Amino acid sequence: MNNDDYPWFRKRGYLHFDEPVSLKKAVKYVSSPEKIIKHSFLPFLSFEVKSFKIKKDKSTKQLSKTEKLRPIAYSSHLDSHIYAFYAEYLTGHYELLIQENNLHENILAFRSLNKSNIEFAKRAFDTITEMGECSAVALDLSGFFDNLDHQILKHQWCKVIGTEALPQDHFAIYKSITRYSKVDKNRAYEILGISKNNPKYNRRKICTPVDFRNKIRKNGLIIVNNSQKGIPQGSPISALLSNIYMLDFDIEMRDYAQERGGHYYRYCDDMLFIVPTKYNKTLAGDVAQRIKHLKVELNTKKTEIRDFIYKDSTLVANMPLQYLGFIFDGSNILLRSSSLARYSERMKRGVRLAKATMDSKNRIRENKGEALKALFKKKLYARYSHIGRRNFLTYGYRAAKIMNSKAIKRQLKPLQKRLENEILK
DNA sequence: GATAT
RNA sequence: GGCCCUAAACAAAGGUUUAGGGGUAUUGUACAGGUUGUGCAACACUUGGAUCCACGCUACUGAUUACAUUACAUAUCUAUGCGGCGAGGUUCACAAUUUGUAUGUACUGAUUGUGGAUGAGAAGGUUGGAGAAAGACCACUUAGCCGGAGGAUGUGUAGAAUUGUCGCUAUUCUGUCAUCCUCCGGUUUUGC
Ligand SMILES: [K+]
Ligand SMILES: [Mg+2]
Repeated sequence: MNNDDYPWFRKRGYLHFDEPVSLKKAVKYVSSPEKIIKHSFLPFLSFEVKSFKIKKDKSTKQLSKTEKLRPIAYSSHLDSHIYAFYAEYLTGHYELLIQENNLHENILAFRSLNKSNIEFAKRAFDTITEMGECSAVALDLSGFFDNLDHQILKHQWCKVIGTEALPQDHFAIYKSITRYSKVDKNRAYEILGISKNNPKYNRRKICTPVDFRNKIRKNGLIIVNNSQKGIPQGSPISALLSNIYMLDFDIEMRDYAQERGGHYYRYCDDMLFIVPTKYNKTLAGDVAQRIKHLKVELNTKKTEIRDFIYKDSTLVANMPLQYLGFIFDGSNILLRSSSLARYSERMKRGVRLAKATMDSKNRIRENKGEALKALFKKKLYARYSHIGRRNFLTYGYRAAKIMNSKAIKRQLKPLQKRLENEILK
């Protein structure tokens, strides 16, 4: 068989409770609804992604940093092929309801639009440019994937497929994705005696089925979502279900913005309203009142309101608007400062590791009577300078080309000499 | 490998 | 202890409890069973040509049958750019001669062959194993940025820059020029 006829099939790289399968067995298995009705779903494996925000106070320069935790849960190989196949089925029915309601340009994330974040941010900044004096209201949903109510998700799933109730294979998948069960990966590796430093060594699955049934389940390692809300982040079906859940609210928010002569955009849980200035104080309370039917809440700490006025002939914002990795002040478009900061930390760690490897092999050349060598820097230039083809600078120059910004080019210009000075440091 | 959530 | 199957009990719910069983890597050969023709063929489906013939092709079923071979998500960009040349040796363990001896044996240096490892374009540490050695394997670990203003100093449409090195490409820069110092402002804007 050929993968090109079956776009849902992807081979995945992690270890789980079962082994990777071939295209022939996946295609024969997932196409039978009786197999889906009789399937034995394995638990998800789970861990937390760690993130830090550092924010010194600008009055007295005191340290403050906050740890942020994102719970992540990923499914087994055969389960991941079942979810990908049914997400492929649900996407075609979802896109027809997108085209019916003219929502094609409002809903941005997780759709195969052949567009990136640069084009979405460019479209938002061109709307403010055409609209003139206006306000941008930015809203964020609080705990989006963890707070989806299961009955609302079931009702939205029946409308997309167009039935009164879910069929049996769809209902089995809905049961597995809502009342899900998960096993903590570190506890499983501790109990089974698997090294956290090298797990794929002389094994192709985490354990035997006897070892699963005796050591995993009887030790209490399976934790079941018995609350009435939440779906796991890390399944192949979850992002589509997050788009399906929000559809009627997207229709209502497009109508609300269009009544007032404005525009509406949503990228996952990130929402942008571009409205005339007289509505900008009411808007967050109107959106907080109409989203209570979805049982999800706005994160009121993350609300940002910006205002654009003409100063001379140039449109000027009172503070710059951040949107999808870019900064816009009314005329100029810049990259986020945190993306350039992240590039700087990655570059410095790479150069420091290259110097450590240089020192390590120079000791060996001294021991065996060979002449010392300098720093090899093909890989450093491929990773961290413009000669590379798949790095941060190709993204930056691509963004400077698309958005027509000399300011992005002036941001990217000192990065060559900083890499050279870090090498000479 | 790079970007957005 | 979630999930699936079987059986029972209470009843009729997209049910609860008890008891027992289970978790399909890959590619083939046997073996076992269905549906059917007249013991031993035949088996699926999209599609084409005139029920029949043919192409594509998951080829009646087998995880619950044997045997054997082979080895974090979604969307987007792109797939450490490609190709020559370094390389003579060094090290470790055996084996065969000969180098100096004692009595073929017991030592000792060097030449000659076979096998492990290694230079090559940066994946770091440890008195930790294994090992004949290994640069390999196993075990345990590993304020910053952006915008603006003032200065001080240098400098100028073809040329410059970029990997151990060369070639073919490719990308970036070129007076709102570069490095460094000072001041002001921003950073709900960092997915292990
Ligand atoms: K080369
Ligand atoms: Mg926001």
